[PDB]
Amino acid sequence: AMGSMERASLIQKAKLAEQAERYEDMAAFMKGAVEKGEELSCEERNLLSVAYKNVVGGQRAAWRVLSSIEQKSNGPEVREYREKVETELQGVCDTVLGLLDSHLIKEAGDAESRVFYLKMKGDYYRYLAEVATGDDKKRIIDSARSAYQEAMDISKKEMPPTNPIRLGLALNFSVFHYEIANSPEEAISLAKTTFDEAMADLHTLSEDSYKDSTLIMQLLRDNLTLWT
Amino acid sequence: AMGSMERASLIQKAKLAEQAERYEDMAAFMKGAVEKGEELSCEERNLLSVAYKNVVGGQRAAWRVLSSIEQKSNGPEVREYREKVETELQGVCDTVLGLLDSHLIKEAGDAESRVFYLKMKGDYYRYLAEVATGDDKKRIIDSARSAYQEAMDISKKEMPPTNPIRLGLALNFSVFHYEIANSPEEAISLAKTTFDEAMADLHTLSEDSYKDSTLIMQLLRDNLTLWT
Ligand SMILES: O=C(COc1ccccc1P(=O)(O)O)Nc1cc(Cl)cc(Cl)c1
Ligand SMILES: O=C(COc1ccccc1P(=O)(O)O)Nc1cc(Cl)cc(Cl)c1
Ligand SMILES: [Cl-]
Ligand SMILES: [Cl-]
Ligand SMILES: [Cl-]
Ligand SMILES: [Cl-]
Ligand SMILES: [Mg+2]
Ligand SMILES: [Mg+2]
Ligand SMILES: [Mg+2]
Ligand SMILES: [Mg+2]
Ligand SMILES: [Mg+2]
Ligand SMILES: [Mg+2]
Repeated sequence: AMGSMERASLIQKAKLAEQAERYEDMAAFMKGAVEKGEELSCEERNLLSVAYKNVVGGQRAAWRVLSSIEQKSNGPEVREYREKVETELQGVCDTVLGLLDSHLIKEAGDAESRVFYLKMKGDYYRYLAEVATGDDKKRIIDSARSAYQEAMDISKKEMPPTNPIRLGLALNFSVFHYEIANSPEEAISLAKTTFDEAMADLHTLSEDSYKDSTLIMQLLRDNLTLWT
Repeated sequence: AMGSMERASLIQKAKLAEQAERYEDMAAFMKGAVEKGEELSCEERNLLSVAYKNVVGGQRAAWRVLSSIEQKSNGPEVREYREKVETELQGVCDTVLGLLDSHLIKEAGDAESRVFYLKMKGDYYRYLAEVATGDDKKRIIDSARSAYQEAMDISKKEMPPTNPIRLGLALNFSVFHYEIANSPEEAISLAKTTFDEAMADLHTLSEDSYKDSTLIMQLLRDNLTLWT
């Protein structure tokens, strides 16, 4: 439905929708921009991520409330409504994963873009995994793992340990290990090594870069405190 | 789309959607319940009002952000997106007004139901008026006025001055006078008389009723403080 709108107008309206807290609109505008076929700049990648993270975050919060009610109840209504919300969440994840596969990742040649999109691929398979059951589930978990792992391998070769995209990727992969893969030791090890290697590289940063990096390091610290 | 779902299942799912903070879903479930054609109980009227007030409240907050940006800017993008949000807001108001006209109000014979629905009719024409311009606008303002006035006339004849529906109606009609009708003296007079008449009737209430009434009286007081 965004085929007739200029790319620049889609980006401008995504920024307006963000100000208005209209995240579903923001995501639809950014989906339209991606579908223009041109690569995304740093700022535009961030708009894409913010939009979908807010949309899926609403769905995940709702699914958790409903799952909790359902588990306490164990008529068909709670299960039906939890399934409705689940299906819509799955649709959003499939949409994002589709944008990454068609064709964001394959055109992304710089480290900052390729790591960003592979992290997103890990995150959206992780959201699918949160609602998945059984073994169908195992392949979903492995897709998240594989994406995160490719992102980590590139990040370690191509970016400094304080790079905020590298830090956010490690943060999220540590959450994947703790919450999805039942590997809390791997989670803690990854968060600790990431934190320590970033701390040792802070001396190289400007005031503003230091602020960006230390913000995510605090998130790593908050998790370590929760987990230990 | 809710034609195939049981009335009771629609009500149950509206309550679930409220817990999950899924207000668009909650409104769609309550629209389905209304369209079953049976009158609504006290609790169900309140579910209907909560659902739509949250949906339209999101739209109004967004429209205000966009209108502000537009007015500061004065390409077509800000105006286009503000119009998109405005049109969707208008659609929600028209939907609620349609449910009231077909056929909630005409079947509502008790004071508590008839006052509730006429207040809602006032509120949704008021939301239309907030975005309306010119004289088309005058007829919208008069529709809000007329609805509120009929509600007030019934409320004064049929309910005690501490009744929370009567209090909320007067609160909202005072806001209509202050913000829409450019009648801040009428707003202040109405809020003051309502507050004073409720205060004099508090002695008749149980602890729980006193709590319900004084909560809305505080809202009247907060407005008087803002306005004087
Ligand atoms: O509360 C959280 C914490 O999740 C973290 C924490 C550190 C890194 C990454 C995440 P995630 O990508 O799971 O949101 N996530 C969350 C956010 C929203 Cl908007 C909804 C829900 Cl249900 C969970
Ligand atoms: O901030 C307010 C205050 O409005 C009042 C105050 C007293 C009585 C009635 C109302 P209203 O029906 O205008 O929301 N309303 C408001 C609520 C949301 Cl969710 C969004 C927006 Cl933009 C305004
Ligand atoms: Cl459902
Ligand atoms: Cl490439
Ligand atoms: Cl638009
Ligand atoms: Cl009647
Ligand atoms: Mg073009
Ligand atoms: Mg399912
Ligand atoms: Mg390229
Ligand atoms: Mg039936
Ligand atoms: Mg218009
Ligand atoms: Mg009747």
